[PDB]
Amino acid sequence: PKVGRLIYTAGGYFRQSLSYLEAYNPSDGTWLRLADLQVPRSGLAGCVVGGLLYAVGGRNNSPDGNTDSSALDCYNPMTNQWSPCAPMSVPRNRIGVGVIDGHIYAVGGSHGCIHHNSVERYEPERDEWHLVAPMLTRRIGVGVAVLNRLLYAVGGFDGTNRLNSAECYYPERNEWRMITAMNTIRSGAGVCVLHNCIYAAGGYDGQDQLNSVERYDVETETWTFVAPMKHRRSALGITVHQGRIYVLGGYDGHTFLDSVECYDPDTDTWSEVTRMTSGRSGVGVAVTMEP
Ligand SMILES: Cc1ccc([C@@H](NC(=O)[C@@H](F)c2ccc(Cl)cc2)[C@@H](C)C(=O)O)cc1OCC(C)(C)C#N
Repeated sequence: PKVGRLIYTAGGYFRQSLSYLEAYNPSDGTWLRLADLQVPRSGLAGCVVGGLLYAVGGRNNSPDGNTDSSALDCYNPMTNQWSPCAPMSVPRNRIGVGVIDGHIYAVGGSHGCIHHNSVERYEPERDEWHLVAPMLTRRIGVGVAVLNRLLYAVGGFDGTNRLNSAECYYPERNEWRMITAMNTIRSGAGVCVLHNCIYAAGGYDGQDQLNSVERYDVETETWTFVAPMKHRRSALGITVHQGRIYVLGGYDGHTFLDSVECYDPDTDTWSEVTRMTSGRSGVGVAVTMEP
């Protein structure tokens, strides 16, 4: 842990794709409004490498069109500016991303009616992307997280069925292997890592948005439900900060939520902690130092 670290929410969707970049400070309850993305995007992912925030993929649903994004953009909190980076090989909307040893893995997502099982890896110093082994399953709305330098792709939608399946990427073998399937089918879940487990919170089972939350213990290979969130949500933002899980916004079939809930694993409870400045879903979230 270190002092100064904010939860950054980029992009999102409410009626159309959004360009907002806003940062929450758990220490004081405040929100900062920062530089807008150069292009509005929903269905993107956020991550951090080297103190810099990256916005990856997504789609621009605007009045004039609906364009899937191959973009990678980098925000520097020291300048409050976005800078374009090299684009991915293919547009990826409803993407999932994970960082291993300073490299960004872009996983799955859609391009029109195409559902991608393809995965590619970004090298920041070289500003280059290269394809890695594809997943065993095509997954859009996929949740991705990294634990112990292994990358997990959880749930999603293959174009016909929402999935309870999950798989793991072993970088030294450039190989994907299926792990135990979740107890619940989830597309658009928030996926993150806390302690020695991969959590999957919320999402959509094709009928309902979910409030259940389950975690995969990488040693025992089981999925166990924990306490459910107060509010059902899908297409939520998620991150971990100071040993707690934060879920931001999402859609529950009636409202684009502004609710932010925080999970304490020691008490197995969720608390409501703040509200976003407006309700939105399909955002990209990550933590880095304050600007
Ligand atoms: C980021 C994201 C991930 C997963 C999904 C999945 N749908 C949901 O999760 C619905 F529960 C839902 C329905 C309506 C909304 Cl508005 C949100 C979610 C989608 C793959 C599926 O299984 O069909 C949508 C997503 O983004 C939709 C968008 C851009 C409109 C937003 N946000």
